[PDB]
Amino acid sequence: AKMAFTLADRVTEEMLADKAALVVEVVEENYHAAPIVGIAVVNEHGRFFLRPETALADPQFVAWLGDETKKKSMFDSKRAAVALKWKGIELCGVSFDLLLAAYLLDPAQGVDDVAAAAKMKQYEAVRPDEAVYGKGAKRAVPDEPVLAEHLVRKAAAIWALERPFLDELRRNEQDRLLVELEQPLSSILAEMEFAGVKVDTKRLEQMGEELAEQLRTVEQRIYELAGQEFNINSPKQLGVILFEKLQLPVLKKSKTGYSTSADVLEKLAPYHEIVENILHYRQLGKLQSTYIEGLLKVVRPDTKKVHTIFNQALTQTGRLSSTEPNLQNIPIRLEEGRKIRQAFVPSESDWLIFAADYSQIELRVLAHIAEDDNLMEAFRRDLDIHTKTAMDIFQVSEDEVTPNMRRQAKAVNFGIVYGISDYGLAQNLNISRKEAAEFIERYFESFPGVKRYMENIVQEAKQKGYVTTLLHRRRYLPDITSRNFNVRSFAERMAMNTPIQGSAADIIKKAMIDLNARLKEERLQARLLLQVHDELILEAPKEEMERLCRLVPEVMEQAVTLRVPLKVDYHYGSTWYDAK
DNA sequence: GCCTGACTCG
DNA sequence: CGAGTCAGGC
Ligand SMILES: OC[C@H]1O[C@@](CO)(O[C@H]2O[C@H](CO)[C@@H](O)[C@H](O)[C@H]2O)[C@@H](O)[C@@H]1O
Repeated sequence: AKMAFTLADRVTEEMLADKAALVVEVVEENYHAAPIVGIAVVNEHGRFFLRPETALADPQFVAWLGDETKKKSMFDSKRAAVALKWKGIELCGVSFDLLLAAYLLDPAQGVDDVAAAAKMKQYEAVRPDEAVYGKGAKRAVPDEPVLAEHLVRKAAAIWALERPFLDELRRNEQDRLLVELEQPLSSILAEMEFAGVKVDTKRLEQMGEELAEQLRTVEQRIYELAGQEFNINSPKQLGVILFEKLQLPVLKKSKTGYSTSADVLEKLAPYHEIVENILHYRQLGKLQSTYIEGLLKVVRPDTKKVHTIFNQALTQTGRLSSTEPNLQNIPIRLEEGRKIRQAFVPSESDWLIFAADYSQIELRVLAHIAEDDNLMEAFRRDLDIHTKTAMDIFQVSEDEVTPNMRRQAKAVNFGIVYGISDYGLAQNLNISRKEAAEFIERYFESFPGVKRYMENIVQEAKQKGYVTTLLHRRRYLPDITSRNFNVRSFAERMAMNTPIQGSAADIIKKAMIDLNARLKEERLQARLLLQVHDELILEAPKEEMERLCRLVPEVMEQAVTLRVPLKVDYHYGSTWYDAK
């Protein structure tokens, strides 16, 4: 059954109402330098479909888009705006992003189109996108008539659904979160994505040749030791060589076969020389295949930059995600791997790279919400939390605490943050469940408030059906009452874990809002590039480094006021590698 | 076209 | 506990 709409051949003064539901269709998954297949407006005067060539040539339309005084309602506006920036066009005045409104209501729904968002309010008038454009190889843009109806139907939805969603967000006390946090942050992400991060490709290609060389050296050693050749990247194949051919012990079996995960390979090391080499191989293979090669083919030959997409509405906790490529997971922990970060340089000559990161933010978040006295005091004095923890559970003095002790006390801390599993803590520290429990038991004695919180958060999450972060983000946990022990336990952990991970998310996001404003006031050329959950990265002129040092941490540290101080450590340098 | 297994970062 | 990317197997 048709929907009435005008397939325009020219822009009109009634298409430019000061409030409209706007659709700008980008079908490309990666919207950087990707085409715009159609436009559609819906407002008090009617519904119109515009062809991009027509719309995006006209001053009145292009002016309306950019006009902040004209209000747009959209679904996934960041997509559009970033896409428009690649054509030299500002998209402003967007005052309601439906995708964001759905994500806040229930992160679990996996809302990723207008239909998905729509179904949530018993609106079935619009088809899903996967339905219209197909999937994979046969994926295609249909003929104008089919397309035009669809775009209008989404616009129609967005128009119809705005008020209803905003009503709910209100009821939840999430109206401010959407309007004053998630929506603005979206603008900033759009600037960060479009800005991109400059890559020194020749550096990487050099590293490529080096890594390649060592691989052939290492791999060849394996065939020598293995007594034959085989595909080392094949789990099944390797398993045959190790567990059958060389007769090593089977310490763990994966669901489909044998586990060759590093943790296992470590224990097998003493038995045969080959195990150590496979480990060396994997890290060398990983750096090469993913971080050197995978990185190279996602650089635009024009800008010589990498432009990631930050998925803002995907995570269950309120965190961000990074894709094509994921810049949130570039190796740091191991030095050989870390040097890859050398290929990440400033955009403009005589500029530097700046990094600002929170110190133990998740644990600071815990002290506040949990109201543990021993935790707050520790942080108020700015102690090393892992040593302190270590001191309390072993009943020792700093002098007594040894590196192994700190490593363990740390595990408990990350465990305590990640929900509490003896299985997990034992698996992690390589010990018996009965042990991990004695640790956890002694922990709760050291921090009775942190215990009390874990109890209450599970009980509230049961009584309410969800848990809320510091800003009023939400995660529904229906398996909290499940009769299955395992299923119930996972939700239990999430119950405890989510207000931490999400509140840490909330703060960094708030920081960014404040950070942008400040950068604007000071008229600094310093710009945000990346965010990695607990840290931000900028690039500014060498001349600005001294003011940033005073500004960036303060704004981060002042984002919110907790019962403990926030602590921001910073670093700058020529390359990303040198920001540390 | 998906799933798996291993490994990368917070 | 969150995420994402590659190879191989199917
Ligand atoms: O543009 C990000 C936005 O798009 C969604 C779909 O609504 O995800 C699509 O695009 C992502 C980035 O290109 C892909 O990772 C994903 O596969 C694709 O569905 C949302 O998830 C996201 O908020």
